[PDB]
Amino acid sequence: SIVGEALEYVNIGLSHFLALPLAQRISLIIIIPFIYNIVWQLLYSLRKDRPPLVFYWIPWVGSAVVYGMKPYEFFEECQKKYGDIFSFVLLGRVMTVYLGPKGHEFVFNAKLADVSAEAAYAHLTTPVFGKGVIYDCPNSRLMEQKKFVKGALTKEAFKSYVPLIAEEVYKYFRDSKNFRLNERTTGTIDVMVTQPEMTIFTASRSLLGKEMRAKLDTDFAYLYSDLDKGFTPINFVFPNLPLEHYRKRDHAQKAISGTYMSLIKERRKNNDIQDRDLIDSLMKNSTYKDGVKMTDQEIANLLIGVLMGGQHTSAATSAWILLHLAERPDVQQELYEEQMRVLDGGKKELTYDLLQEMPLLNQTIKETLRMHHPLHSLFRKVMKDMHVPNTSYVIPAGYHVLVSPGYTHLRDEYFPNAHQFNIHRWNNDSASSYSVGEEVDYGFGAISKGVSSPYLPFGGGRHRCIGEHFAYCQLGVLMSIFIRTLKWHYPEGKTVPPPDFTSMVTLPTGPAKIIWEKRNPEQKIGGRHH
Ligand code: HEM
Ligand SMILES: CC(C)(C)[C@](O)(CCc1ccc(Cl)cc1)Cn1cncn1
Repeated sequence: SIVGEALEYVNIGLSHFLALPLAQRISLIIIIPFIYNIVWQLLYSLRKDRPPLVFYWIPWVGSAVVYGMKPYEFFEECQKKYGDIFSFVLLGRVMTVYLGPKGHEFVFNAKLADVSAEAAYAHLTTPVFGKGVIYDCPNSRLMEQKKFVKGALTKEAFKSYVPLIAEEVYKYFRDSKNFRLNERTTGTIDVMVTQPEMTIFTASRSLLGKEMRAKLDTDFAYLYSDLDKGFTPINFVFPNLPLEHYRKRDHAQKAISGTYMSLIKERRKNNDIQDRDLIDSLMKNSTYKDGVKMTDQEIANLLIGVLMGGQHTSAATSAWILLHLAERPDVQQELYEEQMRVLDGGKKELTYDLLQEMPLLNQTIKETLRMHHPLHSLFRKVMKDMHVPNTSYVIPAGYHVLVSPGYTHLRDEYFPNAHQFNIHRWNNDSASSYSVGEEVDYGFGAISKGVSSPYLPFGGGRHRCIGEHFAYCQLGVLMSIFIRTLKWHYPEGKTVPPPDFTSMVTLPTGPAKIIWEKRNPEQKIGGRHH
């Protein structure tokens, strides 16, 4: 009755393990975790309190490749096999996806104690934006940061932003190599070159002021290119690697925030604090409710985050608008007629109020944002075990939840013919969004309490967008002028490109080219240029 004889051979076996040839040990350090991975999934599948987990061969990596390249196609397949709730492994993390409006509710309206946005996001935003703001702070501070920024995002602010944005668009048609409307009546542009440039010029001039705008006319502009380099999700896998690239990022953040603090410290020194910018605004209004004031460094880091977030979502969207309208001359024609009616043949100057009377223009943005949500996935880290109601499921702390209103945007059940671009699906519903009923305030204004709308381009709950009206104002001025000034179409055989999902935002796969021509070949844009 000796099991001792077996316990010796355990020890013996361990000793022989340490004496295998390296060719068999390396092999083992590969085969052991691979074998163990597969048996763990097999066993995991039996738990009834866990959503189905998507099968994967490579440990740690998980479904990263397929998710990273075609997330919506990944979601549709998983949805057919497993339904609306499923998990998948992603570079070391377990992601629990909840699709559809009930997913929007589950994730966007999760209790503050259940999930953390900053725990999912901080490890990219912080190196790009700087410390102490956005996701490098507790949620309550973020809530008030959004409140501060919203104080420069009023109707009265938009009324003064409109002519500023319009002047920038005209200067851009006049001076940019991509246009030069005074010298060329037709031409070809890559919209992934023009829109990011037009977006930074207009957003700077209005949110940052003329000083910062003027900086863009110099080599300073390169720093923004550098800073944006660090805003690619190789940095979620690798937040800090001691290579180059990471260093222009860090350098840019320091140099750009330095430029903002310089301006800030000079205004306060010269008593020059008015009501022009987001900068004036945060200088007058950045004291938290417990009495602590934001530092000049935190104010500048917040400016970087706000400008950069708004940079990428808006430029991607005007790119898609131009790309969809280029094969839809009927929509351009219709948008033009609206321009002629609202602006009295173009003899009325565009104002923020006149923008609100251009429903087809706004529906075109609304529709573009339906087909091309610039953020295909929003994440939280689960902080406390979460029960999914009317199910047996429990999402344990340490998991991540993934919500994807952009996927619902593309479902026929909610938007008939969802892959067809049609601005008329929004007739007499041209509002950028609308609180479908009751409201709640998390610290930056009252917003819809329910988040079950299948159309959720600006998310919802405490992390909801506050840039929506600014985006519509900027995209609206932009497109109003494009429409009244140019017609445009594709080179022969070209069509709307597929999205490049691997980036920060769901940009079109470049180069995405369109051919423009002046509606009025003789029209000249005034003002001086080199
Ligand atoms: C077409 C344009 C835009 C779209 C579709 C969009 C979308 C979104 C979404 C979906 C969220 C929620 C993120 C989450 O739940 O994890 C969000 C948050 C936010 N956005 Fe936007 N956005 C746009 C433009 C802008 C602009 C122009 C700005 C700044 C001027 C901006 C600033 C912000 C800020 C400060 C938050 C809050 C983040 C948080 O509370 O965690 N967005 N946006
Ligand atoms: C830059 C911020 C504001 C923090 C951000 O929320 C970053 C959040 C975020 C960025 C990238 C991916 Cl893949 C997922 C989430 C983006 N944004 C939202 N509206 C406009 N930009």
